[PDB]
Amino acid sequence: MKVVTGKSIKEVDKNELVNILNAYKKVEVDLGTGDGRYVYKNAKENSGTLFIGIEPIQKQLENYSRKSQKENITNAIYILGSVEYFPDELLGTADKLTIILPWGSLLQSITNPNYEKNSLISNILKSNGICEIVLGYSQEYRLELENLSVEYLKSTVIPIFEKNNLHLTEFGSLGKKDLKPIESTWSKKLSFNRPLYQLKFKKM
Repeated sequence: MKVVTGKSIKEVDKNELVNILNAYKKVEVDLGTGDGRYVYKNAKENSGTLFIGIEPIQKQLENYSRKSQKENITNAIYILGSVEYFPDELLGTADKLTIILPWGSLLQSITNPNYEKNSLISNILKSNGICEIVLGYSQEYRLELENLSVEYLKSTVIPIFEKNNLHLTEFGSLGKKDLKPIESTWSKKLSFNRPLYQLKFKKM
């Protein structure tokens, strides 16, 4: 697989990756982070966990992979990948998988899901792994979560994800304390109720 460090990429094979994974008690794979900020911020806060960001365009991960290397944040690693070109080396490695949608074709449609494609989620995870999905960024925001009722939860939300081998364990709103790892608070953005949601699952 191809590891990003600034303007450069370098091949790391499975044998080398195994030596890296084995040094940590927890491994987390992070998809959809935009520029890898989430990987850097969480690595700095949890030195015992290895955080792995995967994005398809090398320039996406240039800034934070360089920051991580310069600041000796050795538990943050950044890898080229996508649904269509996913690194086999990372299958079965994650104690936690966090998906900040969108990430390409992953979970792209609620009405015609590519189940063969979405099976990546369970196959990244270890058997007792946890998946966290942050919803609200996709252009479709579709799931109507603003005024969640037990009927909609049981008849719509839970079945959509059980069809991808995910059993829902937690649902809730994101707060500004939780946005900070994902997004800069102060960077220039469009002005505009813009809610974001966090859903956690275990394997079925």
